[PDB]
Amino acid sequence: MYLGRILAVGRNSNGSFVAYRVSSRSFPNRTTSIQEERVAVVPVEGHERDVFRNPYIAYNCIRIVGDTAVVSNGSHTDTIADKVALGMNLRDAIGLSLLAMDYEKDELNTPRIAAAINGSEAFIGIVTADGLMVSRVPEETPVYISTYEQTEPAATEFKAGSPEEAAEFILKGGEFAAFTHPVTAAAAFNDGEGWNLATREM
Amino acid sequence: GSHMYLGRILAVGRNSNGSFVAYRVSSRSFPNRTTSIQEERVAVVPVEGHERDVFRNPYIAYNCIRIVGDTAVVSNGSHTDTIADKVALGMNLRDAIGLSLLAMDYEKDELNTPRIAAAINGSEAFIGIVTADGLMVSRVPEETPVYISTYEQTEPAATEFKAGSPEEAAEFILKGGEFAAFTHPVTAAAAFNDGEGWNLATREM
Amino acid sequence: MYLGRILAVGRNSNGSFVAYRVSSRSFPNRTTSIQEERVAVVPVEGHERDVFRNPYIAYNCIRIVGDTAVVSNGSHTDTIADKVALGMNLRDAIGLSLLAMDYEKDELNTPRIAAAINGSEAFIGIVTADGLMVSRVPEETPVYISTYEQTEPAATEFKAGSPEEAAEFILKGGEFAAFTHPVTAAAAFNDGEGWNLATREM
Amino acid sequence: MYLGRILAVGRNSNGSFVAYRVSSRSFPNRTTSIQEERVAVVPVEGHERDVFRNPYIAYNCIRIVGDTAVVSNGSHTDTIADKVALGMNLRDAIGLSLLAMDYEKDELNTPRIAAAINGSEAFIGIVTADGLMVSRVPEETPVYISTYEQTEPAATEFKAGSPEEAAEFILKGGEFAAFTHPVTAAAAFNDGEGWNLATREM
Repeated sequence: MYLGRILAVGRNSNGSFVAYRVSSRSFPNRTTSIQEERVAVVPVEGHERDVFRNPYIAYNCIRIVGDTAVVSNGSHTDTIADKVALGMNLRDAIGLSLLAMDYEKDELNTPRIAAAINGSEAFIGIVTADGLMVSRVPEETPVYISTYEQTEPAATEFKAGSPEEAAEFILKGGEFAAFTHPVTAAAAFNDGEGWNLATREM
Repeated sequence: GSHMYLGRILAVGRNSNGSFVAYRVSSRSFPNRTTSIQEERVAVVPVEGHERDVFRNPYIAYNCIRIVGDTAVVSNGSHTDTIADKVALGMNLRDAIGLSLLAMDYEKDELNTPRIAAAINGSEAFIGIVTADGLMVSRVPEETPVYISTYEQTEPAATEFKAGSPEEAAEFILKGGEFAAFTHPVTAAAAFNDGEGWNLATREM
Repeated sequence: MYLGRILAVGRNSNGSFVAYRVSSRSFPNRTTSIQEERVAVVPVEGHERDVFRNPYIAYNCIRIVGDTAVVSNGSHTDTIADKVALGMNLRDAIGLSLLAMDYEKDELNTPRIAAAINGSEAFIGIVTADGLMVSRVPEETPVYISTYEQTEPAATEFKAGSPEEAAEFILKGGEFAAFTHPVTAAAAFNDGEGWNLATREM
Repeated sequence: MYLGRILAVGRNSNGSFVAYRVSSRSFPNRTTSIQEERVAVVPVEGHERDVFRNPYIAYNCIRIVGDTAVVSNGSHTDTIADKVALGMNLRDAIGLSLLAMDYEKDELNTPRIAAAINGSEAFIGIVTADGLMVSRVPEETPVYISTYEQTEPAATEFKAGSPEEAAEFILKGGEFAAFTHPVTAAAAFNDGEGWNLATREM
C-alpha cells in the first residue's frame, strides 16, 4: 500500500498529461515549487539542511521541453529532458538515462522511475536492481508506476482537464487515495494549447 | 494465440541438473540453415550451396551462443558478440544486455523483428528484449527457467525445462515440451553446465 | 603506411560529402555495390564464402537517411544510421554505437571508425582498445580517419564536386595515393540537391 | 588562466592518486567534506541555499569503490562509481556516464570531466558540446584536465606521497599555482595499503 514516489502519464478526453506525487515516511518536510518550464521537489523552509543528509529528496520532477513533458522521481528528470531537447526519441532518452543512472543507492535500492509524452507518443520506464524496462504507453489508456510495490505500469482511469485536477487526483483521487503517506503533488497538462503546471498540497 | 509461429526462440535457467541456455531457429522463408559448433560458440549458418542467402538478408547468420568464462550468452543475432564481449571485457550481465539492446535496436525488416538475448553464470541470469515499442531486461527467476521469442511471446515466460546435457536441452527447445507447438522449426543449439563447465551441442529436425 | 580502412567527411566549395575506401592485405576479393540509399562492401563473385571466415569484411559502408549521410568501416553504419533515422543527434548516434559495439575482436583489435553529416553539422568518431572519441568536424576543413596509423582525425584539402570524384580521390587521389593496398572505394556527395552515390575500383 | 574545475590522475614513485580542485568565480562559499568512502563539495555553513540556485555546485567529487578511485566535477562521480562497483570496466563506466549525462546546461555549456584508476589501469574522460572523449592514462606519466581551457589530457610531473600532499599540490603547487580562483581541493592517494582521503583549503 505504501508505493513511495508515484508518477502517471497518458491521454484522456481532455488532453495529455503527466502527474507526480511524493510519498515519504522519513522526509515529509517537502513541497513542490513551480519554476520556469519545471516543477521541483524541495525542502520546506527551515529544512534546507535535509538535502545534505539524503541526496535523493530534492530534484525537478517535471520538465517541459517544447511539446514534450518529462516526469521522474529524481535528477534523471533533467538527464532525460536534456536528451529530448538535444534531439533523441523518447524511448532512448529514458533508456539511456535509466541504464546509466541506475537504481538509487539507499536502504531499499529505490528504483528510478520516469515517463515522457509529446504530441505523438509517450513512454514509461523504470530501472531497478533486478532489471530495466522502458515501454510505450498504450494510447487507449493512461498508466502509472511507483518506486515500491507497483514496479510495472498499471492502467488508470485518470480523469482531469487541467494540471490542478491531475495533481489533485494523483494525491487524493481515485485509487491513489489508498496509497499512504502522501506529501506533495505536481502535474503538467496539455489540452492542445501547450503545457501548464500546477501543484497540490495535502 | 492464433499464431503459433514465434520466430526465433531462446530459453535460459537452472534446473536440478545444472545451468543452461537453449536456442532454436524458426523460419518461414530461410529454412536452408543449420547450427555449427566452433570454439566456445555456436553459429547459425546457411547450409551448403546457400552461402548466398547471407547477402540477401543480413539477419540470418550470426553466433547464437557464446561462452565467455563462466558466462553463457545466447541471442537471435549479432548482438550475441556485442553482449559476450562486454561480459568478457568486464560488465555485469544486466548492463551488458541492456547497453547492447539499446544501441542495436529491433531488426529493420518487414516485421520490425525484436532483438532478444539472455546470459547466465554461476550467480545470476538476465533475459532481455528490444522491440519497436520498448526495451526490457530482467533477472531470470532462480526458481524457474524462462523463454522468449521474436514473435508472439515477446515477454519472458516460465518453462519446466528438463534436460541434463546440451544435447537434451537443444532437442527440447526444438521438438520437446511446449516448444513442440511452435511452428516452422529449422535448427537448434544449446549450452549446458553441470558444474564442470559449459558444453555445447546442436540438434537438427 | 597501410592505414587499413579509411573514411573522410566534410564540406568543400562544391558541397557536402563522405568517402570510404577499403584497404586490405588478406581480403582483396571485394568491391562496393550501390543499393537503395546505401553502398555495401561485398565479396566479388565466387568469394561469397569469405564472409563466413571473417565477420568484419562485408557491411554497408555508407547509409543515407534523409538529409544525413553516414559512413563507417563496419556494421555500425546501420546502428548509427538507424539512430539518426529514429531521431538522435549525430554526436550521440555515433557515440552510443561506438561505445556499445567496441573495437573489432580480431588480430589487430581493429578500431571501429565512423562519421555523419547533414546540412548543419558533421561528426567523426573512432573506438579503439585504448579509448573512445567522437568529435565535431571543423567547418573550415574536411578530415579523414583510418583503422590503423591515422587513428585520430586529420585535415585534408579534399576537392571533388561529385560522388564519382570523391570516391576516386580517397582511392587514388591526393595524399591517399601513398596509403597502400587500395581495394575498392565509394562516396556520397551533396551539392544541395540531395545525396548521390558512386563507386570506384582500382 | 581560469580552468574552472580541475582533476588529475595517475601514478608516481609513491603510489596512485586522483586529485580534484574547485575553481569558481561566482560560488566560492564552498568546501570539501570527507565522508565514508568519498569526498563531497558542499556549501559552507550559511550558504546551504546556493544548492537551489545552481544544481552543479554540490556533488561528490571523489568516490572510492574497492581498489578503484573515481574523480569528477559532477554527480557523474556516483554514476561512474556505481557502474564500477556493479561490475563495469573503467573505460565504459566513464563513457556510458558521460554520454548519458552530457555537458552541463549552464551559461558556458560546462563540460563534465572524470577519471578512474585502480591497480591496473587508469582512464580519463570529458564530455563537451563538441564531443566526447575517454582515453587510457599513460602509465609513464600523470595527467590532468579541466572544464575550461585545458579540455584535453595534459601531462603533469605530479609529486605527492599522501592524499594531503596531492590535494595541496593540485590546489597551490606546481603549474597549478598559475590557475586562478582556487576555492577548495581534495585527493585520494594509495601507496599500496589502500585509498586514503584528504582535503585542503586556501
